[PDB]
Amino acid sequence: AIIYNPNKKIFTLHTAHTTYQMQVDPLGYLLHLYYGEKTNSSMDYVLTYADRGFSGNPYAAGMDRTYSLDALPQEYPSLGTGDYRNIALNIKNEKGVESADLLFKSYEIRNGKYRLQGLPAVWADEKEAQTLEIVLADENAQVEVHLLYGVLEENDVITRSVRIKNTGTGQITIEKAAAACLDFVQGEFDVLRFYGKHAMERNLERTPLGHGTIAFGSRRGTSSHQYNPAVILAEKGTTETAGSCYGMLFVYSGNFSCEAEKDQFNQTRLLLGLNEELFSYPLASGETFTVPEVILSYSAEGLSALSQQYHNCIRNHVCRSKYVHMQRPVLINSWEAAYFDFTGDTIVDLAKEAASLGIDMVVMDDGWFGKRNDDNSSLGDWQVNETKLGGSLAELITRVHEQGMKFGIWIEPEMINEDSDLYRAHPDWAIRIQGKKPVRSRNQLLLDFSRKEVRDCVFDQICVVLDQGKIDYVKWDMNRSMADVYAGNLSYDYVLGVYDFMERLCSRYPDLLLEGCSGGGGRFDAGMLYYSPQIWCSDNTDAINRTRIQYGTSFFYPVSAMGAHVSAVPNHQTGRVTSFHTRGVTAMAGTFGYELNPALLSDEEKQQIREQIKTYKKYETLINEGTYWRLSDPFTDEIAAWMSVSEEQDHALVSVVRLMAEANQATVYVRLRGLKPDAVYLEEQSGRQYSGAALMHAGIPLPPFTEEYEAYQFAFTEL
Amino acid sequence: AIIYNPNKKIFTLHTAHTTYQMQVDPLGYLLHLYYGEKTNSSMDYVLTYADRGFSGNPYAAGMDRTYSLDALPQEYPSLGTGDYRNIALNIKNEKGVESADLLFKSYEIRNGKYRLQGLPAVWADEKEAQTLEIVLADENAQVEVHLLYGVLEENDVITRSVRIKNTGTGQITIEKAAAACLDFVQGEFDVLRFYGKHAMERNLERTPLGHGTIAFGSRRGTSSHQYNPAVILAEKGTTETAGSCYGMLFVYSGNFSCEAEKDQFNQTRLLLGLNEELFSYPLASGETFTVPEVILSYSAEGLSALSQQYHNCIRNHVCRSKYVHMQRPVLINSWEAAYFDFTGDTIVDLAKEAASLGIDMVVMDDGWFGKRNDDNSSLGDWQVNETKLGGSLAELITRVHEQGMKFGIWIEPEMINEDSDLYRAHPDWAIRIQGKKPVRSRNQLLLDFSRKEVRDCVFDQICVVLDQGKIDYVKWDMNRSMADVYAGNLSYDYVLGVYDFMERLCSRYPDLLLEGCSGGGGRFDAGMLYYSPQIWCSDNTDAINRTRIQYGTSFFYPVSAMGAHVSAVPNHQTGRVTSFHTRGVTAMAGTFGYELNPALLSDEEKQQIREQIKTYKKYETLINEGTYWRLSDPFTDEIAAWMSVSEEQDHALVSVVRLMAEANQATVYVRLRGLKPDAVYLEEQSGRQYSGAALMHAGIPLPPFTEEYEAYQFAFTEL
Ligand SMILES: OC[C@H]1O[C@H](O)[C@H](O)[C@@H](O)[C@H]1O
Ligand SMILES: OC[C@H]1O[C@H](O)[C@H](O)[C@@H](O)[C@H]1O
Ligand code: NA
Ligand code: NA
Ligand code: NA
Ligand code: NA
Ligand code: NA
Ligand code: NA
Ligand code: NA
Ligand code: NA
Ligand code: NA
Ligand code: NA
Ligand code: NA
Ligand code: NA
Ligand code: NA
Ligand code: NA
Ligand code: NA
Ligand code: NA
Ligand code: NA
Ligand code: NA
Ligand code: NA
Ligand code: NA
Ligand code: NA
Ligand code: NA
Ligand code: NA
Ligand code: NA
Ligand code: NA
Ligand code: NA
Ligand code: NA
Ligand code: NA
Ligand code: NA
Ligand code: NA
Ligand code: NA
Ligand code: NA
Ligand code: NA
Ligand code: NA
Ligand code: NA
Ligand code: NA
Ligand code: NA
Ligand code: NA
Ligand code: NA
Ligand code: NA
Ligand code: NA
Ligand code: NA
Ligand code: NA
Ligand code: NA
Ligand code: NA
Ligand code: NA
Ligand code: NA
Ligand code: NA
Ligand code: NA
Ligand code: NA
Ligand code: NA
Ligand code: NA
Ligand code: NA
Ligand code: NA
Repeated sequence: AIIYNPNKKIFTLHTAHTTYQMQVDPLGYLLHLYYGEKTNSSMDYVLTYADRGFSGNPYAAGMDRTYSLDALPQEYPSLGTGDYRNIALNIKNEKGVESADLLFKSYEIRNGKYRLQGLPAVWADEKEAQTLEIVLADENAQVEVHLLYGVLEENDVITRSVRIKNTGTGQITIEKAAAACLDFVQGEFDVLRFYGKHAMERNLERTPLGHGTIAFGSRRGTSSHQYNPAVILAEKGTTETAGSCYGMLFVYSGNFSCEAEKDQFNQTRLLLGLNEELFSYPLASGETFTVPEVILSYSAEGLSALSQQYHNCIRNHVCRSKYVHMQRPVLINSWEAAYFDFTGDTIVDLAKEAASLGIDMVVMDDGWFGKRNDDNSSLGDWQVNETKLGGSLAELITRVHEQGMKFGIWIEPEMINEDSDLYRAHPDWAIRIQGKKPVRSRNQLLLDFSRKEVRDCVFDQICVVLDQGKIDYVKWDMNRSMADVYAGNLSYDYVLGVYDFMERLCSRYPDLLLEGCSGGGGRFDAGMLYYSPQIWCSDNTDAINRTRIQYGTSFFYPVSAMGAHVSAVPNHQTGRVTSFHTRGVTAMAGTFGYELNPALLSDEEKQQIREQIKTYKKYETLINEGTYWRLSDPFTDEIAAWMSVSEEQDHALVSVVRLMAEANQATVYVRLRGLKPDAVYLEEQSGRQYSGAALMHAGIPLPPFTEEYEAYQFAFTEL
Repeated sequence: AIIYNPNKKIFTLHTAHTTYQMQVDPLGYLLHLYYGEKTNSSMDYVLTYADRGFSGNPYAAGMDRTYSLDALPQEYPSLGTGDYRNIALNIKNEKGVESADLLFKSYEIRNGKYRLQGLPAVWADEKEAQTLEIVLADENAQVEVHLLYGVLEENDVITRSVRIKNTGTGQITIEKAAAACLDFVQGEFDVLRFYGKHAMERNLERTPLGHGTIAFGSRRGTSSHQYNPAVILAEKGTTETAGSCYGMLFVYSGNFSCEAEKDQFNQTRLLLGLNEELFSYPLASGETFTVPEVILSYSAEGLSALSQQYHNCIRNHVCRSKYVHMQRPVLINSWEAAYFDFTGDTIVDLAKEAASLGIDMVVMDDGWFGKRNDDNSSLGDWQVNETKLGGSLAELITRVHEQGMKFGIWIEPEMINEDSDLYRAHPDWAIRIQGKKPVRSRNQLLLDFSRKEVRDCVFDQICVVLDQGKIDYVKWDMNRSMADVYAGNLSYDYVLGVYDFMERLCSRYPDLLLEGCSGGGGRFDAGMLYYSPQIWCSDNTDAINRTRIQYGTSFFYPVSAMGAHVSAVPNHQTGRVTSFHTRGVTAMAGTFGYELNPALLSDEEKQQIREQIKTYKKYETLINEGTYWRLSDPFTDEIAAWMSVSEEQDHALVSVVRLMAEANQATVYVRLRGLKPDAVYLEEQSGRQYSGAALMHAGIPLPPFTEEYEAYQFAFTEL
């Protein structure tokens, strides 16, 4: 629900269990009053006013020294109001002045959920959602700012976006534009962020917010491996199952900044949106710019509920693929199996092997195009290497279909190698600075996807390939960060180009299962999930490390989105050995699939594949649609444990991987969550029965281990 | 409810929201299965068995090395089973052997709540409570042990006691006897205990339980100022409003020991009961010994709920006084007002002063008897000093009644000074060791209250005094710890003597308001609360320190039990100055009352007394009967804040004392608890209205302070 009280100038947003409230003050500033547990109260009483030294006053406050935007909580604070905190908006006007001082002009409440020009965004119908659009303006900056709030009641989600219009005659530049700001007048908080590196993404870092700013971001042209565009502000003491916590998730696959600051008056400001760095976005007279969306949510009941709200929102209101609600073929991918050393016959052999085991699809990964026999050539030359494939792609696809298997293929359309026909013809299509030799990364360069002619060339090549036969699946990868950034519009316009190509591709090929990739999880974000219902979670396929990566990814993203494959050992990234069974349990917390040559496996491991596939298919709906619960913290605990529970709470699958081993082992219990306390549950394999209450308070004892890194799955059914 | 499953040999105790379960194993040992959230399951599945090095086996386990009482969880573990952990029971038999190895014999389930011979205990009716009595025995020790479990469903309380019988022909000695043991097979915990000193009792200490034991106790002959006989075992992460926590409270005013231990297998054992030190209790053939009671409770919802369960249990099932459910006269006490320097005329002047202000009662404190003109003589000489009083006690009482005032008096019956007629007549009545000069403390000695003839002498003297007139109130004090302990029965038998005298006194004078005292809160325990509905909480009457003492005392004990008086400044214990208003707010979190000479006060402060009394009387029922909530931690926070809420949640009184002051003050909010989220509440003085949800999530901003240590009261009424 969205309500306006014209007398108090208060806007109230209600979801099923939360309330967000704002107010236009007597000077026209849009103040933030409240976000938290549902309330019908007017929360304007929380605002207080004192003469605070060096916190100065709008001219319009006259002699009232107690009124300062350096103290007051705001929906969209800006540089140019006298506020000295981190701010959401900076405009440099047609005369060179960095100032924006925004006052209320108008509003509208609409049924349904706004969409964003050229960008992914949460979607819903007119019954499920309402939109509030508030217009603010600065007559001196000659800017008009449209704040968009989307309210999805059942999901306990509030979205925010911004449109900025130049209302003057001269060009302005947008120098900083956040999507969302939460201003807290009170509270002690921790900041949870998800950091990492290539092949080890999304480690949880949780620290108290001390005085000053905790900040993180990306200027890589991508959402990045290093810091995901996501933040949780947890009240001190909040756990998985209790206490207040607030999320912000950026629906965007490019650059971002997140800032959390505890100020001089013990107030907290949280910002998420575009990066200020390499962002100086020109806006001509009468033109509008759109800031990408942030999804906000609140839980009074701990982190697990917060995550569940995000999982539901992403599956049902971000991902557009039919595969959200359909079985997804179990695939085998050629990359760790063969790298570049394959032929068409190799690929068909992989199909034959995989068909005998119950695998549904073979994905031919990198190495099929140009003269791509290593990673030093041929990006941009999306012509099939028929010498290597021993014939045409059409014929290969048919040979694979004759084995009863679907076919998938890898592409990397944003990129170019110097050693390519495309680069010899069009070296100026690479992103570069004139006269400067560019950074190389994996011995490749980015194509300038801000340019239509560049995108069209590559799009046409990709269409020729995909039109050769029935291709069920595409893995779209992106293997380096952006450098040599030549202008202040490029980071943003590049990503608009990517999304345009991706929308064109999905529209032309609407039955395709698109898996996003960027050296693993380098663009693991809700912007990508709007197009691809799964993303390759990491190039690290070590089961033990995957427990941490998958744990971290689960704070915002649903299991169904996490690409996860059983790979060979010793693992190719870590050198560690794990049992086949543990690799299976871990990879079932995601898309499942295989990425190895099964011909090298023992008969016993081949039979394990058969049984794994039967297990995954049996529990696929539960894993993908069920309510997810983290049952341990793999950074600190003896085990990595998680579970999925059906909507009706009548079925659950519990997964456990042991992380530590010593002699004379203590008994380890796994405590379950999300069950009905008074219901009785049957554990399948053992045939023992337990109450929900028992399973949640005492849990179940794990069988004693006899080897390292053992794993378990337990299935419970309500009697 | 109490259930026995004869086939599984499981006993289940259910309260409204909790379940406690135990089992007799195939060897006859009484194992502890579970205590926590309510469940109908059989929790025997949590038991596990492994061959654990150096954890040995009952002979009766045969060749099964996996069965060890050094590992298994037990209701009442003992020295002599092969268990090497801290234990509950040690018996030294008629041959000198320290061993007890207890096996199940029989049980009974009875309606109602057991009572204890010569001791205070929780009481209830046959509809409110059930009792389980389990009999165990060791044929070699020739001991029979009766475990008593009391179940008070609505209160979520389980009580435990023990009776130990010598079934052999020779004398045995009881060397250790706990009342309660909780064995956890799993969990990470913190231990909360309440430590202090004279004039600064019951500071909260909360630490993680590391490997080894956290222990505390008293061998002072008293429950003590230094460590209260109370413990909370909180699961890691538990707060005031969420998470599992377990309490044990000893209903006993003598010596005790508490031990919490995390063992070699990461299990936790919690024990509470009698101290092993100075305890070697002889039991002749056929005789029975009774261990004092422990009150256990569990909360799944944090520490505040746990405390509320104790408050309810103590007010409605421990305190026997009519004054639990009646107005208690507002008193003025002569001690800080006059110390020993008073006459009968002084006392009447104090009555006249106090009557003009709305005070109901004058208490003549120490100094009225013998030649007690300082604290160096006359304990034991309970004859009225008619020279000092200018006439008889009867006449004084009448003169006070003529001023419209009730009369109270102080006694200290357990004690004797060398300079007394009693000591010159009966020096052997003091506790002492023959041939050894005794410890002196406040220049006095303890009387041997284990001896009937000693108790009878003093009891008769006290009766003569109390029979002189209408005495509405007695303060029974006790001003030193026990030393020179001459035998292993003395600590326990002394306390039996105290309780016998106290029961005799309360039975003879059933309309008396008895306030317990021991240099303040030196015996602030539920054993005393069975007799006295209030106890002088501390000799520290500094308002700021009282915020900490009262906070700590509230973890187990109700506000109504805490003696608290407005005293003069500079404070006599700390030298600190506080405003009269802050002293009033702080002292209203308890019995209220005054302890100063009002003749020295300004007219403005006298008017404050008038208004304070009106305020206290207006809110007396709410403060004494309402649900109590700690709203801050005075060890860490800016404020000491608390509130009381009516049963129907339609009325609340919120109290705040500021603890810290700086310039350019930040706005401090007090967040309320225990209200109905959707109800609308009117704040009285301001006339503003708020939802419960608003008051609990955002709270209310405190008015800015202009002086140090300011205090506030806010009253809320449901509209
Ligand atoms: O070069 C191919 C290789 O590229 C990236 O590393 C991907 O994340 C891998 O899965 C694989 O597709
Ligand atoms: O000597 C009298 C004195 O004794 C103890 O200190 C009490 O706690 C005081 O309140 C007072 O009664
Ligand atoms: Na302000
Ligand atoms: Na300013
Ligand atoms: Na200024
Ligand atoms: Na500030
Ligand atoms: Na603010
Ligand atoms: Na604003
Ligand atoms: Na601002
Ligand atoms: Na910028
Ligand atoms: Na805000
Ligand atoms: Na990776
Ligand atoms: Na990351
Ligand atoms: Na900081
Ligand atoms: Na960066
Ligand atoms: Na980054
Ligand atoms: Na990331
Ligand atoms: Na600061
Ligand atoms: Na804050
Ligand atoms: Na930001
Ligand atoms: Na990158
Ligand atoms: Na963009
Ligand atoms: Na991606
Ligand atoms: Na990615
Ligand atoms: Na990412
Ligand atoms: Na995202
Ligand atoms: Na699994
Ligand atoms: Na995996
Ligand atoms: Na987990
Ligand atoms: Na055991
Ligand atoms: Na043993
Ligand atoms: Na042994
Ligand atoms: Na042990
Ligand atoms: Na145990
Ligand atoms: Na036992
Ligand atoms: Na034992
Ligand atoms: Na002993
Ligand atoms: Na126990
Ligand atoms: Na004291
Ligand atoms: Na204490
Ligand atoms: Na310890
Ligand atoms: Na002691
Ligand atoms: Na002590
Ligand atoms: Na104490
Ligand atoms: Na240990
Ligand atoms: Na434990
Ligand atoms: Na003990
Ligand atoms: Na003592
Ligand atoms: Na006793
Ligand atoms: Na007492
Ligand atoms: Na006491
Ligand atoms: Na005590
Ligand atoms: Na007690
Ligand atoms: Na008060
Ligand atoms: Na007080
Ligand atoms: Na408090």
